[PDB]
Amino acid sequence: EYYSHPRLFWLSQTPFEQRHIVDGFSFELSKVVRPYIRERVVDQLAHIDLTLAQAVAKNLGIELTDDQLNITPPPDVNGLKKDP
Amino acid sequence: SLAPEDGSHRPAAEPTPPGAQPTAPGSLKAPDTRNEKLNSLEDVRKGSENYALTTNQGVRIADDQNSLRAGSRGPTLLEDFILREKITHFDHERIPERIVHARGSAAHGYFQPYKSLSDITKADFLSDPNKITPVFVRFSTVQGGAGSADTVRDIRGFATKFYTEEGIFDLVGNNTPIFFIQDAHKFPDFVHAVKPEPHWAIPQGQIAHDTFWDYVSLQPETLHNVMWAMSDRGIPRSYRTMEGFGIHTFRLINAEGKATFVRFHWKPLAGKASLVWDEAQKLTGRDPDFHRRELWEAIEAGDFPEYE
Amino acid sequence: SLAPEDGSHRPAAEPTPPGAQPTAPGSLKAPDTRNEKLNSLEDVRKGSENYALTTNQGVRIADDQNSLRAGSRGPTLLEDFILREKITHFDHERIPERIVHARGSAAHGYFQPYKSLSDITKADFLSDPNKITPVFVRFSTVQGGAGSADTVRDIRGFATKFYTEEGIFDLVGNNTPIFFIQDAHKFPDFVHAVKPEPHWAIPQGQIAHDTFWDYVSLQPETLHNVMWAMSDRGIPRSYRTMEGFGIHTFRLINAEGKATFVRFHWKPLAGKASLVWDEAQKLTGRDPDFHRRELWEAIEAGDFPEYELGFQLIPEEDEFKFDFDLLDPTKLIPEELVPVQRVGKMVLNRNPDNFFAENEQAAFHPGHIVPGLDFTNDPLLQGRLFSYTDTQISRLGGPNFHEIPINRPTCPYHNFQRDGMHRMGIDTNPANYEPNSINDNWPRETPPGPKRGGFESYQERVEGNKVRERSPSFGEYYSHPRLFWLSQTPFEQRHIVDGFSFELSKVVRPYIRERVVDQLAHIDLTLAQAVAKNLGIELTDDQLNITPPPDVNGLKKDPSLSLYAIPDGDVKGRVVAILLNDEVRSADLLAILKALKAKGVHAKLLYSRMGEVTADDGTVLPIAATFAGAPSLTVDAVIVPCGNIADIADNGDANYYLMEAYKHLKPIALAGDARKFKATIKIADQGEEGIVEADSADGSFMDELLTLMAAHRVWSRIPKIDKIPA
Amino acid sequence: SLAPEDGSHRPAAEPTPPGAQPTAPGSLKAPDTRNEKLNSLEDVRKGSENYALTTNQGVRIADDQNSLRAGSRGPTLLEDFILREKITHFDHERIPERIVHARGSAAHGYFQPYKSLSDITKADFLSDPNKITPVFVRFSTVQGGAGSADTVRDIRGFATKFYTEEGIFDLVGNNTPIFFIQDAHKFPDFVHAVKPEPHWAIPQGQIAHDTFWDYVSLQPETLHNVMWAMSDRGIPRSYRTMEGFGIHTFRLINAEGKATFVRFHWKPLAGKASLVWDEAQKLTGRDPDFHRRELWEAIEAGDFPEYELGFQLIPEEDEFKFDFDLLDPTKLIPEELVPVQRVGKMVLNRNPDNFFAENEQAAFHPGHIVPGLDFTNDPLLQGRLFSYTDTQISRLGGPNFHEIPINRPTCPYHNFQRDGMHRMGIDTNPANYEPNSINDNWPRETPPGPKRGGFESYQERVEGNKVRERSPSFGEYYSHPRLFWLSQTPFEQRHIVDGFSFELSKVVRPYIRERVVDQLAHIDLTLAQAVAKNLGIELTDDQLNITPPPDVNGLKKDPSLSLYAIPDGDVKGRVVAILLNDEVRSADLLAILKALKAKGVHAKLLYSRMGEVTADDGTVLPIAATFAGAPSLTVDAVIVPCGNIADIADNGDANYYLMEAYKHLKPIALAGDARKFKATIKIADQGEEGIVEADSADGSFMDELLTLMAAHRVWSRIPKIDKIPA
Amino acid sequence: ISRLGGPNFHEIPINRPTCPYHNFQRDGMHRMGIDTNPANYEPNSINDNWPRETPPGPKRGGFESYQERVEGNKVRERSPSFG
Ligand code: HDD
Ligand code: HDD
Repeated sequence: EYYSHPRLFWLSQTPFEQRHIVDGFSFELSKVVRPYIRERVVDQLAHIDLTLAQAVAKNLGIELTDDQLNITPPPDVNGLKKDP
Repeated sequence: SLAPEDGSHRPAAEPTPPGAQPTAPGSLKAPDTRNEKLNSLEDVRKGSENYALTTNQGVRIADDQNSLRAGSRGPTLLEDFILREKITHFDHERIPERIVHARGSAAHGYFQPYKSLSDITKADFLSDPNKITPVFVRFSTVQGGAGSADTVRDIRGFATKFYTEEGIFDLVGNNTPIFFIQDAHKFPDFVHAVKPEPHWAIPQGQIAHDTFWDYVSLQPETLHNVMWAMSDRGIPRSYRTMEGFGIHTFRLINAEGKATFVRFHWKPLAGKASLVWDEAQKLTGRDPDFHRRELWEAIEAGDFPEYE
Repeated sequence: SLAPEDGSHRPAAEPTPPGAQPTAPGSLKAPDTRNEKLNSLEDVRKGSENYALTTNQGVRIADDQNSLRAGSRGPTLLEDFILREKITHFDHERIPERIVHARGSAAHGYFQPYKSLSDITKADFLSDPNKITPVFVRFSTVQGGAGSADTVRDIRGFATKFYTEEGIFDLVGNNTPIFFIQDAHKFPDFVHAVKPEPHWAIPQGQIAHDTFWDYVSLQPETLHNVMWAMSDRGIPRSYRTMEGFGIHTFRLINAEGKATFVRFHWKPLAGKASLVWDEAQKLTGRDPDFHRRELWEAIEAGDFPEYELGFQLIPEEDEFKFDFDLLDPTKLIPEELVPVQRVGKMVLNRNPDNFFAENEQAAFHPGHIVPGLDFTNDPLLQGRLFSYTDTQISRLGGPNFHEIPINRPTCPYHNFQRDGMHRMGIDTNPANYEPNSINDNWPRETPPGPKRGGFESYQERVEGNKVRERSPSFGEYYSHPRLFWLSQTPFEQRHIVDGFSFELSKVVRPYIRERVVDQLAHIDLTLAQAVAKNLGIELTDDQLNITPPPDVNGLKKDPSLSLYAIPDGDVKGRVVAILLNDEVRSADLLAILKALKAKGVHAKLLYSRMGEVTADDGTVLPIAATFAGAPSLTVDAVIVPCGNIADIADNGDANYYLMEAYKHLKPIALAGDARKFKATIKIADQGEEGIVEADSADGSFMDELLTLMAAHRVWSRIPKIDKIPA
Repeated sequence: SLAPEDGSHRPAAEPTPPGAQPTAPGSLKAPDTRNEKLNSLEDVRKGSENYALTTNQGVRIADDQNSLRAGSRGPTLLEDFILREKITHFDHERIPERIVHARGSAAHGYFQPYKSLSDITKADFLSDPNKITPVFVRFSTVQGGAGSADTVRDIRGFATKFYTEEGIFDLVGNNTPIFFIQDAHKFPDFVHAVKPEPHWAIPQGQIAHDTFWDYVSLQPETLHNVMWAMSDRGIPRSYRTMEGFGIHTFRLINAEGKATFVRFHWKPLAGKASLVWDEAQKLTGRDPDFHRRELWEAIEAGDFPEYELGFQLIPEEDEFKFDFDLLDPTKLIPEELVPVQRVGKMVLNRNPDNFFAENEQAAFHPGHIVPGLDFTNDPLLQGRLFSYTDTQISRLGGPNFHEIPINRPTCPYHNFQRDGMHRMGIDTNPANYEPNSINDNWPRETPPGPKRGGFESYQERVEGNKVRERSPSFGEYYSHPRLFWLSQTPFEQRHIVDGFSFELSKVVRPYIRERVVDQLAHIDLTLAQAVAKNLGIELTDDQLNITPPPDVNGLKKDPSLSLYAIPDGDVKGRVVAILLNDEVRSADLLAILKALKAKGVHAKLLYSRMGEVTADDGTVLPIAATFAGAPSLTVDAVIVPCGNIADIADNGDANYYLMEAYKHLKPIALAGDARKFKATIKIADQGEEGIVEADSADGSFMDELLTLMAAHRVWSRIPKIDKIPA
Repeated sequence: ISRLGGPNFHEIPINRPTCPYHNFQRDGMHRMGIDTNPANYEPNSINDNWPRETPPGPKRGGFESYQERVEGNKVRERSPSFG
């Protein structure tokens, strides 16, 4: 199981810490020369959190599919939806 | 005599703020800072003042400015053993750097418990709050070589050697609470993916390249630590202002033989703090030794790194 | 299958401009490029497509995702040999880096002489203009580790391995014509002084620290190379745009036995070009791999690094004809006194396949000479000859380092030497000694002769006592630093002042700064006061009155010492940033690129995000990088076409892009409404030299921009840069 | 300084008997003997004839007799790079020797199975009777260094590297079917006890010392292999005339996934034969290289060493059916309980070219298995799997030891491992990790299956707690030593008694000797008494009442444990001394040599000086060695033809030659007047079994001698040798 | 350098001098001595140039080679006097 901890981490960050995460992914993936790799990473982010995946995608000039827009979020961690 | 008359070549042996004095070897800066491990190193410390310059065999050198030659414009002679020993030693100075965490900065210190933990572990170093355990701690990045920059976006290592009365315990942690991968058999694959790519050995100290993201995209188990590295966690302000973690579940074992599962943490008493990306990247150019410098200088100033 | 269906994971096996494809191992990028050395490496090259994954023993691996454990949540078992072999190899990947020049970037190529040099040397590789000699070349910095940054202020190394028919010749040089010290015995002292200081191992890739300047202040022989290092020579734009020198006087030996003194040169056919300090320092942060990248990408693009080998030749009878000693490696031979004679051309046209195996493991050593060359008594060269064989015993694991594929001669090699760690060759000779009868004394000694002869040293007369003494002829320290200084343009002089000033500010112990200022007062008073002033130091009356050193054999200057005095610019292979907006005027872009293409200048199309933008006429424009992602530091010029300028006009990054580029003296070109960006760099309404501007990008907008690029940087802009917060 | 005009410096490239020609590198001696591994080494074999002597960089050397000096009586100059390369290489020739089995002798050869074993194993190398697998085999002692003697009392190693189509398999065995200890954790304790003692590094090549016997007395698990070591198995006649054993139980895995337990055996087709102790000990002085020499010469002669591979196979369901644990390496599986099934033949038919390159640098490791084989939990094997990969990192200088030519697979190998010291392979794969998309994931994992599949471990059930505990089933130490004892012939028993008595007499601390005799009293009271008597020890009543251990699964003996109880004589490749006189009766020599040649038995012609003697008919006889120069220790039998016996009759060395041969139980044949020598060895006129005599050396005379040689030694003479002063 | 694993073989106990030894040499495999000198080069001012060179003299002086006269050409040649 690969997405619920990334998600718990994401949701525990402040809104500026989330912006910096989006920025880090966007900058990083801009430096990836093979565009399919950037897309496959965006696919992964859509399994973690749609808002994150969309904000990174916008910066890369990628458009989420319907499918990607419909991936169910992973479950909470033992009933936690954040830990400060 | 080459030193300045006024003695301004020598830093004072008292705590001083960053930039107030030239930095110095620790036993010269802080000679009365002691612990059992620093004292035990006294057998191998070598001084220099007032001693004659010698070969490694103890022979006093008269002229350390010239090779032996036939005529003062002549060829160098094979019998110049002084030159060949000095150049042999130089020629062999380097040893292989660490495979990972080759870039790192280290200091001596001590650990003391807040109370006896004997109800949950028989580890002698945790048995009594009056038990003082010398430590040596090395903080590090992961990917770059030993000559790489400090303020990269990367995971940091946080390794502590506890010189206990019942053996060395090394607690070899990082600054995030998980790792990228599940099973050791994949570590050379992950590490090769993050390291400089094999055709042209670029990039140094950077995860921003195709092979890293190729591996991530194919191995979703990475995504959790990749989140941490993409956050400002990946660019600490200082080794003094980041957390540490053992990452693995280990066991404590008490005198009864009862096992408790444990995960280890270090909590920075200076608080948590990170750079922003533009500042960190630019800082690898303006001062690639920023973290190493600031650790050394905090200690010199008496801003001792403290962790719980 | 993990590769995408459209094959976009695989770079095109053909010349492509930087950024156009991912980079690749050289035998995959350019399979059709060949030479004798590359062909002889074929027996060790290993592929991968269509092969099973195995152990190193050749056993196929079924599951390379997991360790062997007792239960799927159980302990790992010691019998897991596949895990332990893979982790063992990983655990022992590293070898010691080079003691000095640990940071370097290398390519394959070839060399050819323009004509036979048999009247002056019997060296076979110089005997026939049709004889092509493969080479392997490694360029390097000196101080930093293998993982240090490229665009530091430092000396550069320029080392060439010539795989000749009569042996390996290694020409192991630097990019300045002298070195810092006179006698090898002082190398560990000098190198420890420049290296990170021993208590805390700071600073990396930097000469701006106390112990370096302490050494220099106490050892004035150093000042000549220090002048070079403080000039913009210390910060080359590219390995392709710097000079190379052997530094030492060597000898050529012809078939008659006549010795001619020689110093070796490489002339960059792409010309001489350096960064400016702020640019270079910031670039170590934005792309610490910039030179390695630039070299690899030029080769992938077909912008092959080219250099002309040249010789300064002095007859034996002229040994004493100069004001300096020819054996003193802190002295240069001015080209005005002994011209460089052109010898041949070297072209670097293939990257390695594996950086570790070919680059990291290459071993160059100036004692690797061939019949037709010989040494002199230069006492720095003399000690080098010991070091380079010695250091290889630990760095490369033992005495068989010449069996590592990259180091192997392509010519025959046979002898009575045996064993040693990781011995490859399996000798069948019944004998391992000579003289022997049991193999009829083979392999046999070979007398010297005009071609294909044994090596014999030139029988130079030696006379004197066994002494540790410096020649008194070497004890002059200031006249060559003076000639260098006076040979520099006023802007190059300003950059020298600024180099010493910035470096000495980083020296914590003020007396060291004062002592270096006093040394500078012995070289040139103007230089010395301008540095003093920047340091808040006032020269004494005594310092004010030091007589300057004498000129060198009547020379008041030599313009061959300047990077820029005599223009020799070449735009081929340089790169332009093109700042896009959301509706670019397509006729601007078409004209820009057509003109860039005709001169072999590259482009990168930058915007505020990745993806694409669409032009006024509907053309889709692919974006290479963001403004922040590919900074102006990495390009030679910036061009901004018209269109929807309002899109980017209050973009902080796009504005800062033009400011950084302006500060660093780069040509900037602005078309139509992009002219609005004049306000950000404070250009007057009527403009200024070095900013190209027009209603559109013609004919003649691009000729003016390309003319600025041929001149590299806009030196006349310098007094204007202090105004701008960038 | 050259070869004799006659060509007599060069061995004929034809099979020749020992001594007929100087020995030579295998590729020169037998150039038409080939196999896939020998051929694959051609990229690294280096010739010599007609080539110029060079530096390692390929520069021709003119004068290899002198250093470069300032005047011909002057100091050596540092610029002499030829001297320093040659001396640097020499200075770094040595590598660390193997921790154990440092002394060893190796050859190339081939293996093939008699029939497909696909019903019991999917290992490719056992799948087809006409698919030949190259091998390299190294035989060795255990304790002594690489320059110790061959014919010591010790265990021998028998390691075979099989270069299969599906990977290297190394069967790393010894010449006895058990080892001294149970768990790998004790290997350093045991090895340190057997090796030279740490204060003074004595004794070399010998277990006859206090620390060894201290360990043995305190660890009765050792007694079994100690019994084999004290028997004449400890002193083989040749590596050709000993058994090999893998020792551990391993697994065979077939295509259906069925596991059969298996113990590996090698059967010597030349038969089992050992020295006697006095002979073995004196031979370590007379020729410390006797086994290395005899192997090399047998291969040069065409007497190729042949061994039959055999398996003991035990179904999984029968794991617990014996009275010993199958996973206990101190226990053997008697052949009376589990027969050896014949599997295939290995022939060694070519010597190496260079001992260091091919023998010293070979790396064998029992974890190098292939699909169709697997491990068991034998706790000695389990720790071996860690040790052999680990030790090679220092011994061979790093993790690229499989690229050293002798160690290379001849099948494909490809993976993502990179770098390491002296890396030869240049990988072109864009990817150095998997999973990867950039190279479409090549090289790829391969599912397990019937042939050509990936390796998957047999899914053995593991159930237990993490413990450092010896299995209680391993805690029995006497019953196998006893089975071994009772299975020896009376003379083999005497020689065991003599081996213990001699050994313990060298233990300085008498209590250790006492404690060892107490152990023996738990094995067999007759053994213990016979050893005690030689030590002047008297067994207590309690010792006299120790109950003998149980029979092994009802066995009171197993004759397959004795070297000699069942005749398996083979005289081909054995060697006879022929003692010449100055007027040999040529008719005798003719008949001797004809009959020896018919059975492939070699001869050495011996005299009181070197050169030639001339026989009665004019035949010029060249002399191979003097009586003293090639002692009776080095031959299997002695023949003295008639002639001028007066010439040698009172020669001390000729007489002593027969005394030493007689003492060591070798057959002796005396023709004509040679019968006068019967007096030196006290033989009655009626003659004695073991002494062949007649008026001339005819058909019948040689048949009798040949029959005696087929029985190896004359055991019946033992009572008669205590008399003679030799 | 290979036999004993690097340039610090003088630090293996049996090989150690019993008199003082100080210099500017540093690092190498298996390095035992922990130098506290601020300087690892000479000439230095930062440690007042210690440890210092020592002129030759009658006792406790620096090593200086005897100034033998050398005269000849650079040759790889055996002296006829050895023949
Ligand atoms: C006595 C010691 C010594 C001295 C006086 C010098 N060097 Fe050096 N240099 C070395 C000892 C050394 C070395 C230790 O042997 C290196 C490091 C590792 C190696 O293989 O060679 C080396 C590396 C090295 C390299 C990198 C070779 C490569 O790419 O692997 C270059 C270009 C030079 N040197 C050039 C010079 C020049 C042009 C000098 C002065 C004219 C000079 N060095 C003085
Ligand atoms: C864990 C320690 C350990 C243990 C318990 C053993 N060995 Fe071993 N053996 C080694 C550790 C080792 C080694 C240290 O790894 C050697 C020496 C250098 C090398 O390459 O391997 C070695 C060498 C070695 C050689 C020489 C191969 C050659 O010629 O290079 C043979 C034949 C054996 N062993 C056989 C055995 C047998 C039949 C054992 C038990 C039944 C055994 N060893 C137990």
